[PDB]
Amino acid sequence: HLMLARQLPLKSVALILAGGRGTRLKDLTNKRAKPAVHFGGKFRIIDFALSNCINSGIRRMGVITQYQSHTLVQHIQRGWSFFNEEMNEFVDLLPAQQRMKGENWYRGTADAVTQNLDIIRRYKAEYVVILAGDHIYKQDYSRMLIDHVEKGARCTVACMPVPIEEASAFGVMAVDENDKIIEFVEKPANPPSMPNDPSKSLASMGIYVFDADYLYELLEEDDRDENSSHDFGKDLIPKITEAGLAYAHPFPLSCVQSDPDAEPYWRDVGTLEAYWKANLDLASVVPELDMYDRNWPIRTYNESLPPAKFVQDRSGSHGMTLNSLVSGGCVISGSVVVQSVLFSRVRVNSFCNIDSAVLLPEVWVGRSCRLRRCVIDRACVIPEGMVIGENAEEDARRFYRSEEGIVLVTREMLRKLGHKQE
Amino acid sequence: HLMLARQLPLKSVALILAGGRGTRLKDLTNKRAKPAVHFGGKFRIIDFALSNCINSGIRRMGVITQYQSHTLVQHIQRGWSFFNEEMNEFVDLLPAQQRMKGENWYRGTADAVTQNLDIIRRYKAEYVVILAGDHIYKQDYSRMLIDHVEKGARCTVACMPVPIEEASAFGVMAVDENDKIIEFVEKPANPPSMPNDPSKSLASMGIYVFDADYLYELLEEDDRDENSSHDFGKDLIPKITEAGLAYAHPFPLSCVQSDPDAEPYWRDVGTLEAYWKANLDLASVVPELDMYDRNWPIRTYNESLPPAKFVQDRSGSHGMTLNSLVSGGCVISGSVVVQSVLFSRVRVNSFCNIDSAVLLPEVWVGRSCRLRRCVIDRACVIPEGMVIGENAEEDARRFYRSEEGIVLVTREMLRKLGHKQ
Amino acid sequence: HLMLARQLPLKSVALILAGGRGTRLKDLTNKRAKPAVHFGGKFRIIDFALSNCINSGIRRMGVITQYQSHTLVQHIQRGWSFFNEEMNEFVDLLPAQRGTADAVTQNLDIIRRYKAEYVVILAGDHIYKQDYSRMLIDHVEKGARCTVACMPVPIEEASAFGVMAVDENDKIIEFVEKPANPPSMPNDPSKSLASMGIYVFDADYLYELLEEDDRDENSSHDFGKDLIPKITEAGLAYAHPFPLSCVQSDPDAEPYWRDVGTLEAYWKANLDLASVVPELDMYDRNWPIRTYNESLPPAKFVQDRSGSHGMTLNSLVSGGCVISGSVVVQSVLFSRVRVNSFCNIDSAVLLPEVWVGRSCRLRRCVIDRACVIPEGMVIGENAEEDARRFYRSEEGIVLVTREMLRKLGHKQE
Amino acid sequence: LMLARQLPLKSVALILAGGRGTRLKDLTNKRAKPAVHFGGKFRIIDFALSNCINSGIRRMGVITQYQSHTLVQHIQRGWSFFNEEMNEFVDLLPAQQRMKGENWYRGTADAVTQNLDIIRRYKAEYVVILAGDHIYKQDYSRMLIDHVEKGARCTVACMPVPIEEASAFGVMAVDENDKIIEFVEKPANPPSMPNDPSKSLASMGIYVFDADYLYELLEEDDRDENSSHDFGKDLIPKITEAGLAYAHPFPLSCVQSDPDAEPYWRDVGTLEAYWKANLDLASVVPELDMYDRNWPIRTYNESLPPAKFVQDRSGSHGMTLNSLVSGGCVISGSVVVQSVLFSRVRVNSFCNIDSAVLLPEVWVGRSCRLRRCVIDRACVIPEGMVIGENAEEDARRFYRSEEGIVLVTREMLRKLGHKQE
Ligand SMILES: Nc1ncnc2c1ncn2[C@@H]1O[C@H](COP(=O)(O)O)[C@@H](O)[C@H]1O
Ligand SMILES: Nc1ncnc2c1ncn2[C@@H]1O[C@H](COP(=O)(O)O)[C@@H](O)[C@H]1O
Ligand SMILES: Nc1ncnc2c1ncn2[C@@H]1O[C@H](COP(=O)(O)O)[C@@H](O)[C@H]1O
Ligand SMILES: Nc1ncnc2c1ncn2[C@@H]1O[C@H](COP(=O)(O)O)[C@@H](O)[C@H]1O
Ligand SMILES: OC[C@H]1O[C@@](CO)(O[C@H]2O[C@H](CO)[C@@H](O)[C@H](O)[C@H]2O)[C@@H](O)[C@@H]1O
Repeated sequence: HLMLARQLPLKSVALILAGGRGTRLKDLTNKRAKPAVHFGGKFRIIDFALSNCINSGIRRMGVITQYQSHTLVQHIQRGWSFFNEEMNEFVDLLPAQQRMKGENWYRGTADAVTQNLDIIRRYKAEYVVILAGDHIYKQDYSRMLIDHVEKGARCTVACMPVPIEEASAFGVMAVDENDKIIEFVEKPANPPSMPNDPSKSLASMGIYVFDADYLYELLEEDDRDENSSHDFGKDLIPKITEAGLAYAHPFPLSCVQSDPDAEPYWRDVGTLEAYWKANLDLASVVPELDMYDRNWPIRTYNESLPPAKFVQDRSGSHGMTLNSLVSGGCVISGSVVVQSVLFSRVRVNSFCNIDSAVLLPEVWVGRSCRLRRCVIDRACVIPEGMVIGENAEEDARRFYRSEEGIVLVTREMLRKLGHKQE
Repeated sequence: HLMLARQLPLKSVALILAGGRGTRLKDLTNKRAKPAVHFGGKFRIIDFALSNCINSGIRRMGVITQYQSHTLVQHIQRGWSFFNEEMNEFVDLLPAQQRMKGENWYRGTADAVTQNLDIIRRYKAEYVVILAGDHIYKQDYSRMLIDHVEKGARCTVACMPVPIEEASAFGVMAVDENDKIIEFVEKPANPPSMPNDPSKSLASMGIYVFDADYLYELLEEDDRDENSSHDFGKDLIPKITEAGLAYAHPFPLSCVQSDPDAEPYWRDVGTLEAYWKANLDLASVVPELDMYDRNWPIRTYNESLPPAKFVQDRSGSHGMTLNSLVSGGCVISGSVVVQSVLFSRVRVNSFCNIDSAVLLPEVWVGRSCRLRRCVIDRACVIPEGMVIGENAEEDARRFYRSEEGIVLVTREMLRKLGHKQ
Repeated sequence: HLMLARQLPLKSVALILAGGRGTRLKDLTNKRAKPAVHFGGKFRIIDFALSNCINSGIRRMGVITQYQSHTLVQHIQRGWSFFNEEMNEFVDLLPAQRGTADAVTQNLDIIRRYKAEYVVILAGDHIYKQDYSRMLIDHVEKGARCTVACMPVPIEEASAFGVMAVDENDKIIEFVEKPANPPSMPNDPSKSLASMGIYVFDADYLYELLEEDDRDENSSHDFGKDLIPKITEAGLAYAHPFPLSCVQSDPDAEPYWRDVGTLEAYWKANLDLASVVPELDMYDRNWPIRTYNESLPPAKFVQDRSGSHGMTLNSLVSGGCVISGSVVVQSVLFSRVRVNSFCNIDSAVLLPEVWVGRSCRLRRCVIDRACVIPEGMVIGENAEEDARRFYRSEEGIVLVTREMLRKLGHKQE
Repeated sequence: LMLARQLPLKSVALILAGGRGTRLKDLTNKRAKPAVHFGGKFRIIDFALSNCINSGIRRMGVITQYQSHTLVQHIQRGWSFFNEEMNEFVDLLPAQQRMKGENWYRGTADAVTQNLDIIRRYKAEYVVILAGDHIYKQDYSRMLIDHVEKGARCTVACMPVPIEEASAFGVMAVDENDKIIEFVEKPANPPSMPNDPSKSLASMGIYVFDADYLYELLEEDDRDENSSHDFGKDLIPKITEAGLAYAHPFPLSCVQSDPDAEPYWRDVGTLEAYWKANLDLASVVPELDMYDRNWPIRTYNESLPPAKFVQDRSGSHGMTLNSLVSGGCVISGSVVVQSVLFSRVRVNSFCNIDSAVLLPEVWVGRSCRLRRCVIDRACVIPEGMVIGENAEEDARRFYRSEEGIVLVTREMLRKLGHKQE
């Protein structure tokens, strides 16, 4: 009658690291934090980490923000503020400030947790689950908690093989036959390859399980360390590995997926192309990421919208759709929409051709537009007859064009070109 | 009198009569009350009266149910239970029992209010707004409250000209130069015409404003009256008219509409054909009912659904859509959808042709189906290759077929034909 | 396998039988169902079964209602309507119009669509804390088709319960419903092994069992009288000792469970919360009880008409109360209770909105909703006078309602 | 006709809930002033927000001019029940404290200017500017009517204050039409009111603006090299010079039960004033009526056990005189007089508490005596400690005001060697 599998999440608290400032998504995060980035027609990226907590039995969450992110706070307020504190459940907004240890010496990810240590101790959790709020994945944290307790570990790090050519952006580790971490290097310019596979490196997913009291001591010591950068990957994980108290958790043990024969899904959405790719996956016939799984639902802000409306064009002609998502509030006049994802309240006027495009909420596409392989940002007013995705040189002049050929259009770019955004 | 326009809704309580069976809707109301009938891809009919209350400043509502309406109670529970009683706001579920006065003498709508009189008196309301919960319309009751007080009336009846050929279903009235009601007949077989116009009759909309303490007295007397059918239209309104204390409120004074040049919108959704018509109106290019007006929004249960998904069919071909509404959770594989309204989580498989059809939530349409001029009820599993709307006699044998040719399909009908549900 | 303890509640649905009339509660249930009976200064009885479900991981609940259900439905609407169905959680209001099993059978179409693997049947008119997830594990490990939670009870009151006999494997061997001559437990004649009205069912097995019962013209359609004996004869029923799953702070204490059948038991259970060390711990954050969080002003104590202070001894005073001096002893005051000057209130339960006039003395009594006690009235000191004006139980507990006071000529407006 | 009801619907309220300060001493070391506990169960910002709701203004922007953890959490818990589709919300609008010089602070108007993009999209016709750190009841809809009837571009709520305290306020002079003729912000020598030298006509920091006019004014002010970007110091005098500013006497819209009483308004600037305003609610006849159902104050509805009174260790009863005891409290015997105990306050045996304000989660040890003091959140008072009886000893251990009111925090106790966990 052992109940440990059910008791561990109740004794745990999840801490979601929700963003230090960055700019790898370019203008896409100019006016919004990365965890607040739109995804899947109706979600924001942070919804996945939070929904993973709820579905894993962890109903106490702390979302740590490193600056005043308006749209992230509003999203938490409107879609993640339904809890009753008397039932041992909450979503706390924990403000961190970016602190410097020197003129150009930044304090790290661990410092954001250290600043809020007084509030976190009062949670009286036995286990602390540290999460990155800017990744898209489904994982059962209760299974990782079970693995963490079974191994007698003080710190357990979720791990996953990644292509070695992209491993320099990750913490890379080496483990023994017991999944105990033997070596750990943070963002190596020369990433060690996995034994028996030089094409891959064993990478850290930024997902940790901690003994609570051990984490408090470690942060107290780290805060007083004059040599530390106060970063989980750069400072804390190597130190725990050296003490022999750190273990690895292979992601397939806890990744939640409908098709058991498939590869484990995990997207860090680092580049504009990866973001564009991850959204369009949901529009394909067989998406890699299953969002119709009632057994692991993703919670978000339930926006009240009119049903998607399709009307004849100015010539009275019908519209055509091929492998596309049309969110609520959209109004499409004829046109051709193919391999695309349209967020809420998107207006597509007559005689349009939209192919492999991601249109964020409130986008207004004027008459006779052709958009290909692009991302149209919030509330853009595309002027009539505009063509995007057909002339590489012209696209790069007007907007942002990635090396792979993916175009990003914002209100500021269009206004710069003389197209009114009212 | 400075702040009266704002104070009146705060001193008012709305009673929504939601016991309607709507038998003329046939199997559509076999397992649900008429106020719980689906509409507009994402609403139920009762949402309009309740949203009208909220937008009018009347945040205290009593929904009277004349039996055990499970799905009506659940809808109120899901989408209309967000109120905080300490802020002088609530939506109360007030159960009434259907009572008989004789062998086949049914007590009326007023009896349902009388049964709950103890609870209603405790509201301490100064004005009571009586509403029908089975109609679709937008109205600002605060304008009617101002009109009611300025006229010094004890009872104010919202009225609107209707075609005389349909006026026998309504209470018909005649008014003087001051909007005071002079004559009133309830559901006349030969409806009196308006003096200005023999093509129209001045009809009652079943929407009343009452002086609260006057309403209580009237119901107490009516409960003891051995000659009364205990009905608002058949009994109470004629009595108030005879006393000279009843006044009329022209609907255009308070009807909310985007286009001021248009005709006032009001649908009683009495027949299957009218219900089918009112739904498809929203799919047209310029709908008569504007559901995109942010200035008078309609509140409902905000169901969490995946975005509407369109995928290629088995042959890898695209889909076509013409003047149609596709709600969230739907997944459409190719096919042709024209002049149709699809509610939530409707599944349309490959090679389908759907024309002038209303598909209620969770309908599963199999491969190679053709549906025309029909209403498909909740959770129907249409078997592969089924054709509807092309053979009039065949449709009438399998399902219900309206006089004008509109077909209604339910789970029970398909189960009788041997199609597993 | 290793995740079974967590996955069983997610595959379960709880059905709360909340049509209870509570005949032995007299006027206390004249205008309200027994699950809607006030308790603990701020709760309704049904809150415990529902809170037990939430704390057990069972977030899908069906509340079956029937008699005098207005105040019960409103309570569910106010305090138990915060769920988001997309996260596989709800509290359904299932109206029933023949015994307890018939109410479940009537709603069988809706319940099947829950697609539950296990069904937990609960009585919504009892006060207790239980972890149903532990009972679910025991149900699966025993391979049972039906598991019945059991507890030893004094044999002199065992005729009100279903009594059972079990073997060495907790398999139910004999079962009799409400026996006039209750069999005693082996090795203890002072006690009988009683059923708590709490069952765990294999879902598909329960549906079949209800289908057969509906077609049985000889059945009374009752869980205890009809279904449990049938399962016992087939050898498919098992017993679950309540201490396995009973939730309690003090591990040395006796398992807490109250059916509050009589006015005296209801009065007793309320005053227990006012004692120094209550048997029922309502300060345990590890098993909290959810209810309607009513917005109330903080309890206000003011000087009496003579400018004197007030005295309190082992009492609970809910929000919105305003007490003018007076003496309140061993009492429980619900929300918005007004106690005027020069009053003496001892061993009394005052339900919400009670107005106590000046110079009143109330002892060993329960005053019902919104009663307006006139000035100088004395209750609990003259037995015969109490019995003439109000209801007086055999043990001497007095029940006062607004209707009784109105009959005596005391205005209730 | 319907103007009285339409004006709040066309308005948006901006609550200024930021601005660092230290007039409350350690009381605001770890919380913003709008987040300061009050009345046993409220935070100060609840009044402005409740005034908006009760005035018909359901769209609110709370500007937080820095990172106030406990203020955001309170909004998240008690003011996040809105449905945006029904034209209602409480927005958290982040402002940062901006400098114009080495010690030249940009003012309250700058915080509104920073969020001008978000505010314009509200598409409001009128903007109501509110201070989120004051305690008062006011019907903003009455002030909106007065603003429109006077044809004003800006209307300033005003009231007479004692001239010896008027230097902390904006002081104004008005003509016979309540038009503002002279305005000076925080004068060292405040002008007296005509016909009463004991009083000055003061600004309450409550403004009604024509929305587009305010946006123009803020655009110009953001580009003004001479402006401190403050409503009182910069904007109001500028509008006054143009002759477009009007005054609104507070009694026109102040909400109060007793019509014969003086208008209630507290800025709670000092520890003594804060202590005073709390204890007023514990008196026999409080100046501020918190039992008025017609103007309820909304807050975080925290789930708490009923206030529990138990015998002390010697089995003796407890005594209470003119006190408020919030939910979750557990008092063991003891004597509680003229005090206000917030939620979850634990008072052990043999205690004497007089004229004291005990904030949430305070644990008072055995045999303690507290007088004329405010004990902050979660203080663990050690056994036998005495406060409020020795002025010199009190000033050494804690903070002691001029008037003799003592403030105790967890840090002060831990500094004295008394464990706080
Ligand atoms: N309809 C809109 N028009 C212009 N700006 C907007 C609109 N909606 C949001 N924004 C702003 O654009 C940025 C992106 O916000 P969001 O899409 O909510 O993450 C934020 O600064 C928003 O305030
Ligand atoms: N998916 C479904 N399958 C079968 N019956 C259903 C389904 N959804 C609802 N019902 C039943 O249909 C009746 C009315 O449904 P509705 O008003 O659409 O909720 C009720 O008896 C429901 O229990
Ligand atoms: N203040 C009140 N005055 C009179 N009757 C009431 C009051 N509050 C509730 N009731 C009624 O008393 C009965 C039982 O109330 P309750 O305590 O809510 O279960 C129901 O019929 C209620 O409608
Ligand atoms: N129980 C507690 N013990 C210690 N500090 C607390 C406690 N509750 C809140 N605080 C802190 O006290 C400060 C102000 O609290 P409050 O404004 O009451 O939420 C914040 O820094 C809180 O984190
Ligand atoms: O995950 C968010 C963010 O954290 C950083 C460090 O700032 O990297 C962390 O997470 C990585 C996986 O996402 C780990 O591999 C790494 O060890 C850890 O420091 C950023 O690189 C990343 O975007």
